[PDB]
Amino acid sequence: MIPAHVPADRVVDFDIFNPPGVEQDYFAAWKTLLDGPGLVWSTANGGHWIAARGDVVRELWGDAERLSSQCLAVTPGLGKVMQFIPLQQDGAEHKAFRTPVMKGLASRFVVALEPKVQAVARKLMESLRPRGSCDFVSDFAEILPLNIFLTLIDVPLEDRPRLRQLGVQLTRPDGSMTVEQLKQAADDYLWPFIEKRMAQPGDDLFSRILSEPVGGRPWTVDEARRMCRNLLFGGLDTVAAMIGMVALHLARHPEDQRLLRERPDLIPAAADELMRRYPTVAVSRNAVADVDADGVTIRKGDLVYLPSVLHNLDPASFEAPEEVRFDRGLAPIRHTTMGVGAHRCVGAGLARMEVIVFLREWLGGMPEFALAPDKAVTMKGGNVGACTALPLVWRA
Ligand code: HEM
Ligand SMILES: C[C@@H](O)CC[C@@H](C)O
Repeated sequence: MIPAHVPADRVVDFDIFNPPGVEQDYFAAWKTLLDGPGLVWSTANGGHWIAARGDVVRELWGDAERLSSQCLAVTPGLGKVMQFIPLQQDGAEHKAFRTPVMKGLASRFVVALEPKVQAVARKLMESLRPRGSCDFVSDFAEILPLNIFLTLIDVPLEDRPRLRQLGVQLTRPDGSMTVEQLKQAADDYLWPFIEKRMAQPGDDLFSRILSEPVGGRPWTVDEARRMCRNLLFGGLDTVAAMIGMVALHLARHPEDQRLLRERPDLIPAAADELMRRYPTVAVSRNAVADVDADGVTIRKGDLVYLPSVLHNLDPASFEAPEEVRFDRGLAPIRHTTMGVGAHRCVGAGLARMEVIVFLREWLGGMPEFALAPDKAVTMKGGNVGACTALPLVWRA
């Protein structure tokens, strides 16, 4: 049934977990909403708003005061279990915890990690090259972010195979494993690292965040658990999705493979343009004050779902948004791939470096590649949309 403050003409049944046609094209599936009202109420998933036009997505995402990050998701209970830091915090509390995390991920540290992260991408590329084909999502995209994670926290080289296998439960969620079991599995995986780095700080990512104060006092052990869980989960599916979309683009645009092999100096600019072009992250908020938007009122307690694709790819917000082009002069902060305002991805710098290093190694090390002739590209929806299969072929 429809709440009184929701006009009948704003009602849709859009399921954010499986948008119609999402398996063929995630972007086209979401863009169907640009043909309707800029703020719609879906009856699916318990009933919630969906921001459905660029200016609305952008405005509501940035309103951290009236639209709280506490809820995490439209699925009940998920946020209550995960308690991510800083992702789910508001206001002064959020600022106090974000501060040391952002310090940990600053550009100087990202730049210092570039050679190690490049070596990880190169090693993985070289393991696949002799085959002449791969299932890129399962053989590369879903493998790289966990390998990078182990590098970021500097695990001993000899523990990597064990730690890589332990990690597979978390990079590729299965079921029936409940949210509580997944939280517990993540914590148990992370605990030995945290214990070591809080006792004996090194110079890795965890050590550097955990040796900083929060609001002038030490991290508690539970806050460390919550923050570390956020760092692990925040960099896994998002990076896998983006790397897959970048590879899919190149496979479909042999002219861009040729361009970036001829002009490797265009890789950074191509990484920024591809990140703008293929956003797949959507977020939830819960209203803590009434919010007027697009001629309706989101009431306290209502949930709001915000798809970044409907800012970046809305022709009303950006000109010819589906063209990959180099004359936009657009700082990455001006689009919504990494979010907006107070909660904007702390890993934004690191993600850009990972995509650049991927392009350098894949293009530099691989011959010309293409989609397989008889297998399809499939995608999925949910909060982080992604390729589920990407079959590539090349002459080895
Ligand atoms: C392609 C890569 C990535 C994309 C597209 C992405 C996207 C996003 C977006 C949209 C947000 C804002 C969420 C919101 O407003 O509720 C965010 C926040 C965040 N991301 Fe990322 N991210 C990526 C990579 C990473 C990496 C590599 C890490 C860390 C290893 C990371 C960790 C975080 C954390 C901790 C937050 C919470 C920041 C806060 O609440 O203040 N992300 N990310
Ligand atoms: C929880 C989901 O909607 C967003 C998670 C990204 C921001 O890491």
